[PDB]
Amino acid sequence: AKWVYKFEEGNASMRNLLGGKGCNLAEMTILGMPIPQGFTVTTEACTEYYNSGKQITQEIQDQIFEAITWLEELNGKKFGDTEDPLLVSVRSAARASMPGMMDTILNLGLNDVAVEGFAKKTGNPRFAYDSYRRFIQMYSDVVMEVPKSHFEKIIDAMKEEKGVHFDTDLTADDLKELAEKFKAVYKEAMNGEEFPQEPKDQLMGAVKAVFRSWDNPRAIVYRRMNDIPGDWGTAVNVQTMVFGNKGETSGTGVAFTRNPSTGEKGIYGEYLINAQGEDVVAGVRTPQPITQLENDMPDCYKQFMDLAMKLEKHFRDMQDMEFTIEEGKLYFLQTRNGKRTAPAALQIACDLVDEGMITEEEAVVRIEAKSLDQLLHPTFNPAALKAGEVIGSALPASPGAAAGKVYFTADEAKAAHEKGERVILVRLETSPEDIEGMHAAEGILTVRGGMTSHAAVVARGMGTCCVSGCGEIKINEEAKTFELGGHTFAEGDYISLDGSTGKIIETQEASVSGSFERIMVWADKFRTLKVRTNADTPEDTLNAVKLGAEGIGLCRTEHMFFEADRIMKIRKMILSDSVEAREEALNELIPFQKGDFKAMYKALEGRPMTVRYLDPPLHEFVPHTEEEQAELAKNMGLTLAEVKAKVDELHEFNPMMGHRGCRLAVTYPEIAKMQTRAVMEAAIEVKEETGIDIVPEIMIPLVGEKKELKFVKDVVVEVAEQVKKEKGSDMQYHIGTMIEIPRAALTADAIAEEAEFFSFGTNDLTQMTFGFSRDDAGKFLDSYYKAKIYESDPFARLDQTGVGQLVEMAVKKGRQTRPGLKCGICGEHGGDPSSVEFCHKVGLNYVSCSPFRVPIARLAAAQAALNNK
Amino acid sequence: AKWVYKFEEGNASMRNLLGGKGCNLAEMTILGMPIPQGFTVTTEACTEYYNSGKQITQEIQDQIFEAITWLEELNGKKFGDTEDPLLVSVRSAARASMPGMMDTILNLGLNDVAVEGFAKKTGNPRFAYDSYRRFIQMYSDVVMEVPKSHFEKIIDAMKEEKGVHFDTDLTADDLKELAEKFKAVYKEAMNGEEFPQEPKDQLMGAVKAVFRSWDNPRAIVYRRMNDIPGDWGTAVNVQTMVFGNKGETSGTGVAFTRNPSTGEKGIYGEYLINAQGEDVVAGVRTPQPITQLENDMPDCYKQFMDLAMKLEKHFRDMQDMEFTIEEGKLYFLQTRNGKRTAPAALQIACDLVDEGMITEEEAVVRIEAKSLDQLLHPTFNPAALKAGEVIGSALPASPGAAAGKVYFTADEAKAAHEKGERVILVRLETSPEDIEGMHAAEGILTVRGGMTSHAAVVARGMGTCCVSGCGEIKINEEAKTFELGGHTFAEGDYISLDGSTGKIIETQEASVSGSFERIMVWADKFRTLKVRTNADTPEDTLNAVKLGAEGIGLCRTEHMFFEADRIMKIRKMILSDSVEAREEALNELIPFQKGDFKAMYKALEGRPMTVRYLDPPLHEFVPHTEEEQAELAKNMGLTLAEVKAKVDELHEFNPMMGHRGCRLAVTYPEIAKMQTRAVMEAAIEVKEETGIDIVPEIMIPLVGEKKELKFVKDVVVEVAEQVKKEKGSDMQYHIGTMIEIPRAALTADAIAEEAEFFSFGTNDLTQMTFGFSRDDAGKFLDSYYKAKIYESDPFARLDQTGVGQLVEMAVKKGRQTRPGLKCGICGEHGGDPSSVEFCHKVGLNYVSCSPFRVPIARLAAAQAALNNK
Repeated sequence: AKWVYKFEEGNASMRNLLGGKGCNLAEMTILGMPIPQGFTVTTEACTEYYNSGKQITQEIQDQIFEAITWLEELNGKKFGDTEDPLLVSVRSAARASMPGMMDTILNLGLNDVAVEGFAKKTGNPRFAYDSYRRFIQMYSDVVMEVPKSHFEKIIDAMKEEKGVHFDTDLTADDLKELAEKFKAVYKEAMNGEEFPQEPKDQLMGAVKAVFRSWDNPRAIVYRRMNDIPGDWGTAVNVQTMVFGNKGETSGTGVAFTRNPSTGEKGIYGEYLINAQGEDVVAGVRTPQPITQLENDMPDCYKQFMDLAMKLEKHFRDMQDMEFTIEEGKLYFLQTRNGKRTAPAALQIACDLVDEGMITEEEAVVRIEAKSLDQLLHPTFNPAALKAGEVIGSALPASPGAAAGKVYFTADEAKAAHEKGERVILVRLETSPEDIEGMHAAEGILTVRGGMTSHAAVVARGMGTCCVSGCGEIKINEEAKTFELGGHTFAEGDYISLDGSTGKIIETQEASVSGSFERIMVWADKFRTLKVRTNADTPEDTLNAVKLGAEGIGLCRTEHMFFEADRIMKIRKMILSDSVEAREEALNELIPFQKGDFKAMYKALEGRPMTVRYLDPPLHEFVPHTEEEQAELAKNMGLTLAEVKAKVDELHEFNPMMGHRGCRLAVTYPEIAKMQTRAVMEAAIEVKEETGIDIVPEIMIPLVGEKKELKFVKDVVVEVAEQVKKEKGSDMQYHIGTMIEIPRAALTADAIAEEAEFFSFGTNDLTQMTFGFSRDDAGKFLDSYYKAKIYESDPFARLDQTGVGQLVEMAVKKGRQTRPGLKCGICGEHGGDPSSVEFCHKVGLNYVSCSPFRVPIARLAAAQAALNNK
Repeated sequence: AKWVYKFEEGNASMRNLLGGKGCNLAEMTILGMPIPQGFTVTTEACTEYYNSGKQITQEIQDQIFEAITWLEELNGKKFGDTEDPLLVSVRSAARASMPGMMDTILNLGLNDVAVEGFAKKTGNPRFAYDSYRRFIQMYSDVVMEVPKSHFEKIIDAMKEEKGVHFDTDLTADDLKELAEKFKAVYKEAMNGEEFPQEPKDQLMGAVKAVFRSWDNPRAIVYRRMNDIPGDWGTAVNVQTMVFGNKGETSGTGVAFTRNPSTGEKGIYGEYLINAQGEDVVAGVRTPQPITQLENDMPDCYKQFMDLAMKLEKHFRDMQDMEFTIEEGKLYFLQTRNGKRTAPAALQIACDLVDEGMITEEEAVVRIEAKSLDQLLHPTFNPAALKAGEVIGSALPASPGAAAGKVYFTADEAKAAHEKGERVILVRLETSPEDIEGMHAAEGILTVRGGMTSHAAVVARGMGTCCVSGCGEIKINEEAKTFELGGHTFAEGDYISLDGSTGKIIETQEASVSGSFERIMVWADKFRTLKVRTNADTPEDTLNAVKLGAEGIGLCRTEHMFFEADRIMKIRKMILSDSVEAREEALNELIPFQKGDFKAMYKALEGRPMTVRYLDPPLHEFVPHTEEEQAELAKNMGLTLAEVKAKVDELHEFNPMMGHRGCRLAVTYPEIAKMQTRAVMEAAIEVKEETGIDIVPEIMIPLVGEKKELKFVKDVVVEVAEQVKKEKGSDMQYHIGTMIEIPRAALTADAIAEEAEFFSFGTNDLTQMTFGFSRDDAGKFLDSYYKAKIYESDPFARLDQTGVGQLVEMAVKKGRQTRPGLKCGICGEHGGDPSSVEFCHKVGLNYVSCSPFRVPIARLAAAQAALNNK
């Protein structure tokens, strides 16, 4: 019961019932605003359609049709009536806003008969017929009987045979003929299924199509790419239709109370006169700045602005709105907090704080932290930009300096590799089916839409760069080439940006606004977790500290053994057969390594750094090419055979679970003795030459048993205690462990007896909990997402149900034995907002990620506290 | 406080304080028997010596010396007194009996001076001096200043220069000279440390040496090999010395109330007249059957038998005793429940039941279940034995038909591989330092001791075959050859058995006594767990059912794809690029595989069989030799290149965690469809042709997520439902999963939504919990045991603290969602007594192991219930 809600029968609170769009339509209805009345079929009904075999049940059909009767009775027309039909728009609404992804069908309820009854009742044949040519196209697209390709090929050639330039110029005749051509395209590109004439079948098929669409491969990739769970489901709103294609005094448009690209306060957006928004603003026929609407219809612009201001004040955030002007009567068909660009979100957050609309708290909890990745994206080198060959210019849809090769299909944009082969997507317009290539491209180059176009919208959503509405790009896919200015490209290199310019460019790195600093500042005042970085280089350390890192949660020591001028010593060691000989090979590294640590301790200035002992199996240091092995044998007095056999003997079946990490230090404690010396000697020295105290954090990797840790710990403590011969050295130091093995977590109360701190290496922990190597997992992981087996990538987003439990039991149990035990997470999960909230809630002390994710973790840790207190 | 207990101040109950030997000496003291009074230094004091830096503390020293004063005062002599010294025997006692491993020093408290005071007080110079030559040797051995090699080279050449054949023939002079030679060997094979003259230093050094010995590499390997934990510690008993080397009316010996080789009721054992047991019965000078003692000293044999009978009746189990006759006065210096051979343990268990001494329950809980492995050991082929070239004969120390190559060092016996390269250890006598080679050998061939010898004793302990006391084996290690009859062997092949005969032999398999059946019968009446086997072959099934298997807990389906006449279809499939093409390759296997299942269902006759879906990565089916790959390409129309590249593309870094198990069925559900058909069609048919009902158990391997299982389950159910077209088939079937991934266990309440049964694959579960591949782990695992990091092999013995928790949470959580969920363990752990008790206690329903471990699991499941109710 209650599968359907009238707008007035709702509120903004029931967003999961009514979806984003739904509770907003409801809210506004409540606000007493000019919105066409209507009803929402709940997200519940989506779950019902699905978890019930995929059939709109009796109670749903009836509950829908019921509301239809309400509407008729309401606005005195009969649903799909012959003389005066009641037309509706059907548009899907997820609990979460998904701009550029949802479905909208307008003018629903028109048949071969009602289009004439509507024409006579209205007295405007071109109108009724345009609204029919439009409804046939949308239903065939959204309910998916056939694609826009077919449809526009017809509306287009007609314009080009009939000497007409704008479909706005076709006549009541052309349009009605065209309806026939389109209804041909339908039946003729299918079974021979007559285009639903029955308004009621049209409605139900719309409803089904919308529920069905929720499991479309594209919805799934977007949902994963946006952390949206498929437990949600889409609501479907049905509203009484309002028309902007009624004539010269009608129109429609998309407006945003603040620039969604920049954050600049003031109306931003576009419109088209005598057009339906839901398809002709979001595309062709160059739309006009919503500011020009003051010129055309000052009566409406004034009523619109005030209503837009009232919506912003009401939802206390920038509103992305869709309105329609029905012959000088303005209607709002939709609001939603605009989806912004990161610089935008920051800018809007500061302004509302200064403007007194929102508090710092709301400002923090409001930025999608994951989007901060944009702010640290390479900008263009200005001098490379000065000498830049500007082949063109267009609309600055979403900010960014993007440069890369050009490809004409999302598929080939994606197959040239994601955001790694600098791919540039050159399209006319993008569509939901392009979601992956767009998202893989560095920037999008479109040939037609504007700021509210699909490409503008989606790109800004993903922080990708986009120049929309570049009318002069003559594209040829069969040849896969394009014309711009005095040039023709063929999947070659291109460059472009938000300064609108497009050129035939060295990118660098960029400034961080004061809204970034102001936000990060507020972040810091609310977050309780500390944010450390994962940096094994001082350049990275400074970069990380600059962005807010409070220390190093992981300095890997492998580079100190791999580096050319050092690898030979560990190779010497590996092929040595005598502890005294390995010790010797090892000792030679002390000066190199101690050297690396001082430079790190100097970069750090007092900030703690968690140093990690040798992690990888020895095999990684041995050469595996016989050229290189023949070089080594020579610099050792060995025969290629004995080196080749030494290497072979180190080889393992499962390198992720072999002789490595602490295991090597148990068989070769000399590695650990040598590392503790390099570390301890380094620290004491920088402590000497600077007076700044250092409390080294030594982390033994891959521990599964308390006795296994204690063993290596002993060797660490003894050497550390011995090194304190630069004075019996007052220096404190903490010996901790990487919990990256389930046993470590299971027996964390025993491991804590010997470990002063726990650093969760969730990447590897995930790998053992799940049973798969990140490396080999890609060969089946896509199928898993495709099958909805996994909604999130376990390697990017912490699996809280499984791996999350091990982390949470390690903390609780470790703290039974060591109440004051520090715990920090390490890895990709450290820079993931949801992994960070879990960690905040589970009690970790700090988080640690790459230097570029520190701002994300800083923001996420503040949202975690604010969301949790 | 209370680091020392008098014998009377103890009881059999405080066995962990007083050790096996201690509480037994106490018990007997209590029984009012003829044992030299004395005191025990607790196992606690061992823990104290250790966990306190390895120093016998003040409170220990004093508590010991105190009891020494007690003894003096007690048996009116003064400890290490000059004229009448008080001599003591120092012998270590673990909580657990470890025959052949502990330390004993006799005649302790004699110095260069007291040996004469003892000689005058005693009036027997040869006695005092023999007891000194003996004390110098034992202290140097046990307290380890130098080895028996040195010592006997002296006592021996003396006998062979002085025309004396038995050291029993040396005189008061020879012996005293010899003491000098030995005390030379000491100081002269060390620093120049004078042999402790101070009785009190002798005692303390004995005590320390015994505590210290507890961590000796050999104690550790034996402790692991016998599941003894190093948390235990050894107690050290100090008793007033009684002498069997006093003369012609004195002697000593080791007797067992029942044959420990066979179980036959009646005294078994040996003695030597005018000798100290603690070193001259357990070795050279051919000892006499303890039955001949009726001839020599009928007065003593009669008192001895009655006392032996009373000890057996008292401890209600066969007693292994050491007694000494001090000039016609008999003393008991020790009892302990004899360690028996498996056939023995069985035989003694039945007899005590029939004899009315013990109940069935006690009989079951008494057999060391792990020892049942002996009963199913290949016996000799009798006809190969008839035509056997008997190069010799000796004592049937422990039963068995052993055959193998001969090696003269434990090290080389072990390096020729354990019980896998049929190694035969040919020694004069074995020693604690030979523990690993003995244990690796198929049988032991000794040149001197008897039934109570080290080799006899240790071997029977481990169920290894042993022929002791083969006086004619002339051994030459420098040449590594040996003479027997008319032959000389050089690490060649040899064969031997408990029929005593030794020959220059095809072994087969053997009968199982009725005491085995009677025990197994009692087992069944008490055990609640069911015992299934792991068999993928019907030969194995029959063998397993024969031994008591109640079904199959794991039928692996890999052989059905590997077998020559079938591998090409899966290879075809693997190199096919089309679901329809793989399906085809797959379908060809249906007749072969369905064929394998019927034969299994027919062997099983109604017993359930858990069938496991394809487990290994596809790479295992592709050939990796280019000869074989060139063969395949040819039988496919492929170029070696395309096959070679297809194989390369399947290759993984970590094969244990790649694309395998359920993962393959998610990308290739056709594998699972084809397997369900082969299985379901097989079952229905045998159900047809037999009328015996079958309820297939389908097990999906490697599950980590409930949706992942459900996915594959769906495909399984649909095909199973479709196959029921041999009639809509009434056939029931259970879809379950192998919990072998931590996530599976962590999320077991969700996995149970779709799984009807959980089969724990603890081998792989251990591998993921611990972080190591069983394969690559051997390169560091020994070091771990050597370092006491791990006391047990995690792969043979279930780690209850870590892996055990995951099993136990999977059961508790699985049963929250599926109260009636069946749970069984699978693997090596299924046939491990301690893994089986845990499983009984954790609530598993059945256990499953190799067909040869079924009797062990049957017995272990009964001991688990009996130990648990």
